[PDB]
Amino acid sequence: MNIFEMLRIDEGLRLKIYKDTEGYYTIGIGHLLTKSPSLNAAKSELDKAIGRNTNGVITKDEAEKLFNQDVDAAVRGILRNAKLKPVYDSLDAVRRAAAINMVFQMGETGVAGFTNSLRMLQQKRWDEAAVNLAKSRWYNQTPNRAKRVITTFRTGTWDAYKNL
Ligand SMILES: Fc1cc(F)c(F)c(F)c1F
Ligand SMILES: [Cl-]
Repeated sequence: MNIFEMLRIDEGLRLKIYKDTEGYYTIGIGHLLTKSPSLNAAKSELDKAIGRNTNGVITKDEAEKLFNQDVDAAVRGILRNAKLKPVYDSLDAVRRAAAINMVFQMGETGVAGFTNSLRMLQQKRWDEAAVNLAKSRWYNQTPNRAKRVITTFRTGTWDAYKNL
């Protein structure tokens, strides 16, 4: 298991434009295209992302290309953020994956309200951190995925992704 396999489980793979859990146009392995309700706006973003006139469908290779870029972008986002970097630096590699997972799903602005969770994670108060993380819109809207991510933070193991 690793961040790539982990996110592949959580996001799936779809080669045609679809709507994510929030109703937003998305493609590939959870690549958000736009928050606009316009499908044309979404296709435009797709073309711009891929570098060709696609009209809504990409190849697996193209999906994986965007996926690698997105994982990269999440890591870079964490490292450039003064609040996130120290917590991330403090974690072992498994829990780092859990962190990247969160940022991939909700962005830096989504993780902004997680100050107290972040403090607990840096203190390595795993059970307390896990409880705090579940007290969120994130957990309530996507409980099964949040549960997996939280278990990863709680245990520092890949147990929640085994048999998946
Ligand atoms: F973005 C992040 C989200 C988390 F839940 C973290 F623990 C973290 F270190 C981090 F950088
Ligand atoms: Cl389409």
